[PDB]
Amino acid sequence: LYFQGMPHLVIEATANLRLETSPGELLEQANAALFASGQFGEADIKSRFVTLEAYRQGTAAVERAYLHACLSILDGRDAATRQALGESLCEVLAGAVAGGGEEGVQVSVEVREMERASYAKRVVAR
Amino acid sequence: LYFQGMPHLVIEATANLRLETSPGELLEQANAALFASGQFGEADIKSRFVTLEAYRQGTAAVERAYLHACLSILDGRDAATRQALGESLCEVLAGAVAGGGEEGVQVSVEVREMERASYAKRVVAR
Amino acid sequence: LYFQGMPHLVIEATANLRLETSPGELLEQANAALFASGQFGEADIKSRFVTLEAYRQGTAAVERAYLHACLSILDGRDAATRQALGESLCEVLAGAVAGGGEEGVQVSVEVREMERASYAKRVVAR
Ligand code: NA
Ligand code: NA
Repeated sequence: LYFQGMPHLVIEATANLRLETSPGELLEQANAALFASGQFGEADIKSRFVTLEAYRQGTAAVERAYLHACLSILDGRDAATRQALGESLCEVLAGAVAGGGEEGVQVSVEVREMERASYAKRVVAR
Repeated sequence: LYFQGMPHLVIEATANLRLETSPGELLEQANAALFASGQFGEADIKSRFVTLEAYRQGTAAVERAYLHACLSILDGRDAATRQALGESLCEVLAGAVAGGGEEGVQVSVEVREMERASYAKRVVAR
Repeated sequence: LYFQGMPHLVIEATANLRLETSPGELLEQANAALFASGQFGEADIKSRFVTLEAYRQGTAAVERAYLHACLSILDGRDAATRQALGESLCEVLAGAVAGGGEEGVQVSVEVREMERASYAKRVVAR
């Protein structure tokens, strides 16, 4: 069996962030966005949403919220590919933000590469 | 005291994943496998396991579970070294899976590199 | 409107680690140290603290605690800059350790780089 076994997507949200969707819906939407790229197998996109309970942004005594994602793909794609993927996620994430804290909400997406030569993967059958 | 201060190993398991071992036992087996490589000081191998409470694999309405590790080592080793480390961990992780969701469980391991020139470390004495 | 949208700082502490102050206060100290570098916008420094409940260090049956941070900045800075940033954080972290386990506490800091060409960012207005 040949399978990509990636991408891995980790979405971190401060506990005070308010979204327009449930976390499940956000994960669904992020995964649909990634699948729509045509670069990934449907069952290979593996995403998680992590609530941050202990966070600080800057030094000011200002209530703030933030939302960050890190998309990890296999090495080898070109710059334009990586940039497009990050932008497609950022659109999904930014669109899901209802609000949080007492000012605007920073949304960021990193796209990073995993060394495919050393990436190990298996499926453990049911 | 000269010490490596690494590697760092992070294991992530979806909340629906059943294992044959406790998380702590799985960490012990992973650390044993890493120490058996002969590449690391005994006290320098630092591992942690996290359960992902909010996750989604793909878009299909199929219950799925997955297990992932990210091993971080200092830069400067060759490709063969990195590949071998990842394979060793992948065998441990795959061995630990009992089952989850309604189909097979994808297991993956990334081996990544940390810039040793900027890596800061200290031992705060007892 | 123009904003850095980073750095991102993740601090991980074993559950048995005793700190001189709370996790919130440690995050404040870390953010203050990063801001004092003169390299970052005040609102762009985004930090979070995780307590690790399932952790193992080495293979020996000895109680041990550890503390690790990963600072992620945009690619492009020189070696001396990355090293200085890591050292500044390492000082803060090391100074926060009261104790933990039955021997010294390993403290470490990785400084890693995100690809700026693919890094996507937005502020969702209030
Ligand atoms: Na991981
Ligand atoms: Na985190």
